[PDB]
Amino acid sequence: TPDLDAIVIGAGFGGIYMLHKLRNDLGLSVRVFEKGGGVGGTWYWNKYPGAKSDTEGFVYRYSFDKELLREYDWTTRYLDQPDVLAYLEHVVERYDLARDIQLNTEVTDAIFDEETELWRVTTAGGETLTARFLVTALGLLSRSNIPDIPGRDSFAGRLVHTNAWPEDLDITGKRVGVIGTGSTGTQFIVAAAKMAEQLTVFQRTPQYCVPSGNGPMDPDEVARIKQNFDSIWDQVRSSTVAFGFEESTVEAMSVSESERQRVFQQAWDKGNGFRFMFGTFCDIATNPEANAAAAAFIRSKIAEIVKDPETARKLTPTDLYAKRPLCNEGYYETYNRDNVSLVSLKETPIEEIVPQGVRTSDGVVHELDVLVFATGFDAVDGNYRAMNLRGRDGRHINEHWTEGPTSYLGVTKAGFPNMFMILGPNGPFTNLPPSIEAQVEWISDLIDKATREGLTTVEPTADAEREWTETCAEIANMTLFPKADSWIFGANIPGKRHAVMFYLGGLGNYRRQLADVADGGYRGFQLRG
Ligand SMILES: Cc1cc2nc3c(=O)[nH]c(=O)nc-3n(C[C@H](O)[C@H](O)[C@H](O)COP(=O)(O)OP(=O)(O)OC[C@H]3O[C@@H](n4cnc5c(N)ncnc54)[C@H](O)[C@@H]3O)c2cc1C
Ligand SMILES: Nc1ncnc2c1ncn2[C@@H]1O[C@H](COP(=O)(O)OP(=O)(O)OC[C@H]2OC[C@H](O)[C@@H]2O)[C@@H](O)[C@H]1OP(=O)(O)O
Repeated sequence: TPDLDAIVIGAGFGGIYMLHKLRNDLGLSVRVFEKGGGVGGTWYWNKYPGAKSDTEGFVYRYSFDKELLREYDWTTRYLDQPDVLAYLEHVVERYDLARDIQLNTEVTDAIFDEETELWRVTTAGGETLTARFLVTALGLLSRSNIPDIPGRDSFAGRLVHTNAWPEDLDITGKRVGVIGTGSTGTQFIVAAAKMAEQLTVFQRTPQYCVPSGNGPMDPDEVARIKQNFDSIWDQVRSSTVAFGFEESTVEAMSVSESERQRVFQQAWDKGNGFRFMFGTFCDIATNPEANAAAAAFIRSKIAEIVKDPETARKLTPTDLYAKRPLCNEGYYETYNRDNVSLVSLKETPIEEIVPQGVRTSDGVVHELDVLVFATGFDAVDGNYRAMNLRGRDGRHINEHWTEGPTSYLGVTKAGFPNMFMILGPNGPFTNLPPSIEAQVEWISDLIDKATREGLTTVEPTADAEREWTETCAEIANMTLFPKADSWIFGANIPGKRHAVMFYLGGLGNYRRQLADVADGGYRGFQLRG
């Protein structure tokens, strides 16, 4: 007999909903462990100025509770961090979840016992307990990556990663530097430039940013959207990227040059990064000719916006438009401010961090009070590999992942019976809340089957998992995404394996795969009583 039916790790969107399903809906005994001092995941940790959703707020929320969709108000087109956090706190209150979420608790070990067919979890505080089922909602974008830049530990001021931003830090009137220009670093830059006495941006790789279109919502428009949420969510769950817009079915090069310009400009004016990539034409990320056209449009905007042509040049990417789409309010415009400087680390790399700042290879010591690492995450697999997570035969998860992280269907793992993953390796690449929902709901159904039928283990086969790897690789190779150097394929961290880590088929196809597996008697699973 285990201590609990189930243990959930993580109290982000994922673990919150998992706890609700397993405790409230199924009536199991459940505990969540979260290493943070508060619930919210991303939206707890990322307290930096400018932190916000790039999913439009209307669909950056749960959908499973229709009354909550009716009731809950948003007032800005995108949601700032404190607003997403307050939403998640409200959900935890609504479903009486806080009583079974244990904060400040890092799980350091999770070990399957093949004799009792139970999981044993160990906390950093030195406690252990057992459960029948283990759900890891560890986050795809949660394990901070802080590069080992020479001299980093000598810096005498406030040195922080964005995912560890301290609530008390006020950068107003300070000399601030930021390393990194992905989604985090760019939205930070926009906010920080308005506060800092001087902002220095250390940019290794410029990205193709488009407008977000953010601003206030008309409350009459929020009421209309609420009235139409059924249809809105149907469209979301059937789409590829789940961002709440209709995805184009038109090949970019099938129209005239003027029509292509007009479509790109309409999207630019409407805002949203995924809208630019997938709402314009159907083949931006698959057809190099189409991709070139999209990239050219954005470069031409950069050239129009940025007044200093050297600064414009340094901001202008020349690689494939196939990193995760970025958007912001007034990003390129920020570089027209007198108090913002841009350092191209291609041209003048960092030589050394020093007590007073950062020294680049031109010998210039950039003096800083605050140095901000917007350097991203050990994405997807980082918190799995960090854990002492062992399955059958006492084998660590790392022994299974020597050519990249793997799963069956994004949510289970061969050799790890009764372990379910929320946004594990090789799952969907979308607006994440509705993918989380698909996964939580699927996992809930399988766990309930186990309960009703008296199953002691559920596990995927090694063949099924290999087949899923091949499926993901095949889909990924039909796209330009593998040729974009970013965190999505592991390439961002030195020594990390370059490998497919997402199913790139989209949410609608992903939901069908899950459904087809379940309706076919859990094709690929060994179910034992
Ligand atoms: C700044 C930022 C903005 C983003 N904006 C968007 C957006 O607009 N749209 C979108 O679709 N996605 C966005 N994302 C991705 C975002 O993480 C997801 O949308 C969603 O918040 C993921 O929820 P989750 O529960 O899967 O993971 P997370 O919110 O990452 O939560 C996982 C939690 O697990 C905890 N944890 C991990 N390991 C352990 C352990 N061993 N023991 C105990 N606790 C542990 C972590 O502390 C963390 O709190 C963004 C990410 C960032 C960083
Ligand atoms: N050693 C070193 N030196 C200099 N610069 C470095 C270094 N390591 C990383 N970086 C840069 O930091 C940035 C990290 O971006 P990203 O991984 O997208 O992380 P984000 O947090 O912005 O976004 C991740 C996701 O969170 C939410 C949403 O899905 C986002 O995509 C990027 O500009 C990197 O440049 P590089 O040269 O490109 O590697």
